[PDB]
Amino acid sequence: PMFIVNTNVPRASVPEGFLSELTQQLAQATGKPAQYIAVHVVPDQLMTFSGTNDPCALCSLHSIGKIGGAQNRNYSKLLCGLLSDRLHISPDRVYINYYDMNAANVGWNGSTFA
Amino acid sequence: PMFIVNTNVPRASVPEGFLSELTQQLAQATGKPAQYIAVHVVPDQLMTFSGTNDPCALCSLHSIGKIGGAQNRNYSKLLCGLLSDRLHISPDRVYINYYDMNAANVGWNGSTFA
Amino acid sequence: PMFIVNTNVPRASVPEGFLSELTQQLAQATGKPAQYIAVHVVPDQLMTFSGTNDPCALCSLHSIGKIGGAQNRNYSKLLCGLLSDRLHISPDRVYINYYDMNAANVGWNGSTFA
Ligand SMILES: O=C([O-])/C(F)=C\c1ccc(O)cc1
Ligand SMILES: O=C([O-])/C(F)=C\c1ccc(O)cc1
Ligand SMILES: O=C([O-])/C(F)=C\c1ccc(O)cc1
Repeated sequence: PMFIVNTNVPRASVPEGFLSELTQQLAQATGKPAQYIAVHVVPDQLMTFSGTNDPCALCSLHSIGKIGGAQNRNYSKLLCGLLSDRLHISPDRVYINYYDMNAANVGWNGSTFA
Repeated sequence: PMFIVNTNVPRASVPEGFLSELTQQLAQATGKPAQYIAVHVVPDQLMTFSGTNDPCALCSLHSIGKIGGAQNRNYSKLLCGLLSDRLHISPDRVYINYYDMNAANVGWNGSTFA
Repeated sequence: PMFIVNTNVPRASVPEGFLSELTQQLAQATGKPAQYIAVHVVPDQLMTFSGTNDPCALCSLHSIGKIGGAQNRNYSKLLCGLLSDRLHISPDRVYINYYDMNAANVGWNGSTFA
C-alpha cells in the first residue's frame, strides 16, 4: 500500500520519526507487511480548505484490497488521530481518498502484482 | 470536492487571492458550498508537455457526485479559462483528470462520508 | 498520457534530458504521439519505502486506453529500467500506479476528449 499526505503545515513541524511511525501504524491497520508500505509526506503546501488557509491535509491511501466501507472508517479514525496529534491538524480539515487498486494495475520490481 | 493544480509556472506568478477565487468559482460551477471545497496549487514544478517546458499545468478534480460527461466539458472550459487568464497558461497545455468519488471512499473528521 | 514520478532522489541527480527521454520512451511504448505526452518529475521528496529512506520512487501513468494486464507488465519493465539506469533507484523500490481514463473524464484545450 502507499500513503500520501499533502499539507500546508511547515516542514519544521513534521516530527522526525513521523514516516517510520506511519509505516508501523499502517502495517498493523492493513495487515500488510511493512516491507510493502510506502509513505510520502508533502509539507509547506499552498492549500485552502473551506476557503481558509488554516492547517489542513489532503491524503490518499492506495491498497490492493483491504479497502472498503468498514475498513475505511477505521483507517480514517486512525489516520485523523495521528495527524491531529503529530501535526496538530484538526480532524475536520482533513480529506482522505481511498483507492482499491487491481493487482494488474500496480507495477513493482519490473513487473506487476498480478 | 477537491481541486489540485500542478504547474511549472513560478510561485511568484500565482496571484495573491487565486486559491480563494478558485474556491468561489468551483462552488458556483459544482453547486457545492465553498465550505466543502479544498484547493491545492503546486507551482515551480519540473514538467514538460508535448516535449517542451513552456508553461503548462496538470490538474485533478475530485468530487462526490456532480461529475460526468457533459458537465466535465463545462468544467474544462471554466478551469482552462481561469488558468489562461490568471497564470497565462495556454488551454492546449493543460490536462485535467476528473474523478467521481464514492462517499465510502472519502475519509473526513475521523470517519468516512458513507 | 501523463507520467508522474515522485522521488526522494535529489534534483541534482536528475539528468538534463530526462523529461525529454521519458517523453520519447513513452511515445514509443504506448504508441501515443509525443504531442499528447505530459511528464512531471518531483525530486527531493520526503518519502520512505519499507520504512527506509534509501532511494525509492512512486509513479503514476494515466492514459486513455493502452492500459491492460500485459501492457502494464511491459511498461513496468521499461520504466523500472530507465529509473534504475538514470536515477539509480532499485526496481524493487519503485511503485507505478496505472490508470485507464475514460475520454469523458480527461479535460484538455477547454473541453474533454469525448
Ligand atoms: O498494497 C499492496 O498490496 C502493496 F504491497 C503495494 C501497493 C502499491 C501501490 C498501490 O497503489 C497499492 C498497493
Ligand atoms: O465533494 C464533496 O461532497 C465533499 F464534501 C468532499 C470531497 C472530498 C474529497 C474528494 O476526493 C471528493 C469530495
Ligand atoms: O493519453 C491520451 O490519449 C491523451 F491524449 C491524454 C491524456 C491526458 C491525461 C490523462 O489522464 C490520460 C490521457
